[PDB]
Amino acid sequence: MTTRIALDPFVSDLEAESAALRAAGPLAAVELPGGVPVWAVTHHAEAKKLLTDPRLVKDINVWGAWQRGEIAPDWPLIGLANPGRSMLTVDGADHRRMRTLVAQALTPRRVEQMRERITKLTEELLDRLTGEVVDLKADFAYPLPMYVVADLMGIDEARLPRLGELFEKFFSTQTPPAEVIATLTELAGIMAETVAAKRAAPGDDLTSALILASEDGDHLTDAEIVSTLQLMVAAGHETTISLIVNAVVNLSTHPEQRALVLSGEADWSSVVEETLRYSTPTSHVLIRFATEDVPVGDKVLPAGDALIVSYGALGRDEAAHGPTAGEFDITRSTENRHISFGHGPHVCPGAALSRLEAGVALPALYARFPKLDLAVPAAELRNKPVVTQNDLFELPVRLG
Ligand code: HEM
Ligand SMILES: C[C@]12CC[C@H]3[C@@H](CCC4=CC(=O)CC[C@@]43C)[C@@H]1CC[C@@H]2O
Repeated sequence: MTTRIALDPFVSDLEAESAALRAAGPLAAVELPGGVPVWAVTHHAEAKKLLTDPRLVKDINVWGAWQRGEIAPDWPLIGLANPGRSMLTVDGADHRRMRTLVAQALTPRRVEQMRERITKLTEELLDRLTGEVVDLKADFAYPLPMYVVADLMGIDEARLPRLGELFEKFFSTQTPPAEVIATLTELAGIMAETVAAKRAAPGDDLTSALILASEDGDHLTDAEIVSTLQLMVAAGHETTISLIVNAVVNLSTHPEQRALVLSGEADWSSVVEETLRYSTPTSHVLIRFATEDVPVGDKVLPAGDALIVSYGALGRDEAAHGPTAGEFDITRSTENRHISFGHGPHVCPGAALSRLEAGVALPALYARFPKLDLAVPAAELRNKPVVTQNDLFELPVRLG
């Protein structure tokens, strides 16, 4: 068998865990919180190969352990491992069917149309900051992407506080099993009430457009629209928030590079792209399954086994980025673009939106508060117990 790395449910030392995963790769055996063994791809080149390999599918019917009844229905990760049917959980024909309209709404041109609104919201959130020291996550980095995605999907703003409480339970490794299914049921309920509303009273949002497209069949069922809405709201906020948080942390801990960006010697896109490579919001993505045995390095991923993609660990792969891969350097040149938005047919359709949001938020923040810095030592920052995401509990900032 294998060396098997149990991922820390409390995310106490992500840097060490990522390094261990690289050391064990390209195909590392891991244990997910809750005791579930899977494989992880932890090197850049091998991940790109597996992300485009037709033997590595989203279809959970390929999962041996699932078919054998080994996966608890109240596993806290069950909402990531077995979400409702959407573009996320299919390949090929059905993937094109389920992705096309959403992806079309998020092209660079269509995102550029959102710039004014995103900019106005960014500036309003900066206007509302109160006190010398703020939790910049709760007061800025969290609300901007949640308001953007909620508006895109037709979600009533009045529901956002409750959605925030449900996502906290969805993501936490520490949510009691007895609360797991109820959280999933209530989240699905909010998305279903949103679909019902936009069917009755269609607007200019993407949910309204999905419904109006699927009227004369061949497009998405209501159940698929509900799952798609949950996928969009979750994917669109969780990650973008951590991108903005991690960019501020990285500039605060690398003040010589912050000085380059504030003086115009480096551009804000370089900060966003290096944050995505060095410190991706998404440490791991669940989940793919092998239809056949697949060689990965000197190991075999057996048919019916599962694969997570360890974007966090592979972002610092020295084979891809050279001997400085383990450092934050907005000036780097790499022969290999990061793959923190994925690769192959499932590559993130929201990448342009996330880049616009961070690309507006970060210069706006530092234009308002040029002297902003962490209000605590960087070593006091703490990851939330969210094994797939690189999310902090808070971002204490002295605004200046
Ligand atoms: C920094 C922010 C983001 C990061 C790091 C990120 C990362 C990713 C990654 C890595 C994938 C592919 C996972 C894989 O196949 O292994 C993905 C898929 C997805 N992302 Fe993003 N994402 C971000 C922002 C967004 C936003 C803003 C939206 C929506 C508005 C979004 C919507 C989605 C959807 C719908 C998928 C599924 C695509 C499919 O499976 O065909 N993401 N994202
Ligand atoms: C599963 C899910 C859709 C896919 C999301 C997931 C949150 C984590 C996540 C982060 C990524 O970078 C890719 C998309 C995913 C994997 C969402 C939580 C609820 C939603 O149904």
